[PDB]
Amino acid sequence: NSINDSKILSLQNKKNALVDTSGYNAEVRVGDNVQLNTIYTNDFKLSSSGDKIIVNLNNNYENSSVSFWIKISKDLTNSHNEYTIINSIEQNSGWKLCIRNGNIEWILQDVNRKYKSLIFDYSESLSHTGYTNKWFFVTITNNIMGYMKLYINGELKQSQKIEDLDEVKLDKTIVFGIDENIDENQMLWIRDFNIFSKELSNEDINIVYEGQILRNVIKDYWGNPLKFDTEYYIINDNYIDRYIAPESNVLVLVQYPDRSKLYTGNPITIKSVSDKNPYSRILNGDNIILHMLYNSRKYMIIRDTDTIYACSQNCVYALKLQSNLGNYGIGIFSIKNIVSKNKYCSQIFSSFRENTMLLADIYKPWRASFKNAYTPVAVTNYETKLLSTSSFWKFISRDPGWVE
Repeated sequence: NSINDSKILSLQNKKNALVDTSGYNAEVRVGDNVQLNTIYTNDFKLSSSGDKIIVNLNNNYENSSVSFWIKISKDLTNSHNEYTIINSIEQNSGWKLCIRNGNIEWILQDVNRKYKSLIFDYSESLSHTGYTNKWFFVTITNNIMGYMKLYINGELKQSQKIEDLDEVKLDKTIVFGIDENIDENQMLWIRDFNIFSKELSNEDINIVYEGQILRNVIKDYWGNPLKFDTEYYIINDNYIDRYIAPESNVLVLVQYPDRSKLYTGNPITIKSVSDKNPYSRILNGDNIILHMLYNSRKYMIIRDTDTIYACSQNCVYALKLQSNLGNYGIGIFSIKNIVSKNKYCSQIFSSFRENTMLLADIYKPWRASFKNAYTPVAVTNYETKLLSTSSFWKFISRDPGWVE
């Protein structure tokens, strides 16, 4: 509403050139070697050295803010060096965003090279519980009272008044890129860069966050849109260092022979029931099928027709592989992102003979023995466990951002 009314710059991909649609006609020159629109429509990649995008605006303590998504690759966020990725200081005054040792910080320097800044530790020390190589929304607001805030995914992460600091004068130009000499491994993505001529409020910022994330598109581990025909290592949120493996005619979550990694286990490709374009986006409420690659052949993951016990009232079925591919209802699932400002994961559902949900825990998936196992199962009355993390599933895809 009155949010879009204040956009003075808005980098979006139209034909096949990144341009300004704010309506203020800013000059946007993109380096021929820059990959635009590969993950999300209005994203671009800061890859090679001296690879940049130049923005020349038009003439036009104050009210205004900036937003944009950013995704930094493990190696680049691993480095010790400070990388000024977004520069807007022509002489010695202005603003510029930069990243240095797993942190992202917003700097504001006056005409006498003095500054002020808000910083954020997007990497919980590279903990799988952090944002390394994961799309996270940023937002910087500045108002007249001198207060300037830094929000992440719509949450205030830092307040601060522009105190000890002389005069600052913005610059008609803005440069994206890492002029320093980098390597492949060192890469980051940015999408939906926007600038408002007004201090956005917490309540406004979340709205922008809610329409840019794309609720109906299922996301993979990195926050990228999930895709059909793409290989993914599926992990349940409670057992991050376990993988889905067949075992004895019954899928179970097995201990990772080496945690230090991430890409371990039996890769699972997702197929479309209503069959459509090969690597197209998987949407909320879409019928899918799950093929697993194990023993030089593909298998269709299905719901065990017999409960885990010797039913139509609170039953737990195991998961089996099915030699015969094809559109078999018993193998039809659904995935719906979970609303979580901190992690990208989904809930899988099945409605074959009854409405089941997938979650993982300790069971005795076998009738033969008193054998224990951490296995994935389908319940029938998930109204209860609809909020348990044992129902959250993450999809790890080989990502250029995370190399090992």
